[PDB]
Amino acid sequence: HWGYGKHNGPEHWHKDFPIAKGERQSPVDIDTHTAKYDPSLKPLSVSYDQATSLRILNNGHSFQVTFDDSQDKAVLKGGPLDGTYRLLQFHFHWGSLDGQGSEHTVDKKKYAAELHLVHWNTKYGDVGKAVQQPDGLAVLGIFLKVGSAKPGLQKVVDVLDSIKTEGKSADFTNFDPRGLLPESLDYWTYPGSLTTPPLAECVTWIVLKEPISVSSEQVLKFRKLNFNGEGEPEELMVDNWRPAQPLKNRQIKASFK
Ligand SMILES: NCC(=O)N(CCc1ccc(S(N)(=O)=O)cc1)Cc1ccco1
Ligand SMILES: [Zn+2]
Repeated sequence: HWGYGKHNGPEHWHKDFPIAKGERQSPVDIDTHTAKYDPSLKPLSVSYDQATSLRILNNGHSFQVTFDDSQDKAVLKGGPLDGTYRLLQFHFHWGSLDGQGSEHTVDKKKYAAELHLVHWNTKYGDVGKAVQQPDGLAVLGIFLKVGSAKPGLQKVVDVLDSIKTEGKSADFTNFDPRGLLPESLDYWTYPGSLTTPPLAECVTWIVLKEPISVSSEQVLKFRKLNFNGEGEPEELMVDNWRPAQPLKNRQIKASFK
């Protein structure tokens, strides 16, 4: 029922998911002058060399690449995190125009899109258990700006015509998510939530400061996807982002000076 339109979009979600008005909701605006450098944070450890992608799919709110998370292959550790978090999937949020599309903002600036690499804390055994814990998930967020192409994204872009509508999926093996990462792992971190229903407050957010550049042709392909399933009125999958939510009693920490 929920979506991103006038009658079912983010301002309506609280009726079915009252935690939408909770104390640690995401995304947020990152005020760069108020985020404090935390010298106690450790460097992130992004260990993706053994990642095993499985499928790419249109779920009616984004498109997602899924990974085999039945053992410790692709893992996120360090930074603000305690323990080992396994990569489950990545997906994107994007706009109808290059100025909008990210969920997090930086000094109120919106990027054209935002990549979310979703990981779960192995101490909880499965993702369903992890989403019920305040430290169950860690999402690595990466901003996309429009400029030069990202070569490591092209394999994704070229397969989107095969998953145009909700429900569609395709084999998507041997995709290397390291090709989506910027040079720097400098980041901001804060405790938050899933940005789509059920909006569970189970996420340690790690948002990289350095955006990746993608080309206009690449993001234009994102915007040809459909929210609807095959054989329904065509509603372009654009502006599938939740706006910034109140920071409330939280501090955003920076890994860098
Ligand atoms: N298998 C369950 C599952 O994965 N869900 C979606 C997970 C989800 C992951 C990441 C983000 S995001 N955009 O914050 O990165 C938003 C939602 C549904 C759910 C959550 C809790 C219970 O059910
Ligand atoms: Zn997301």
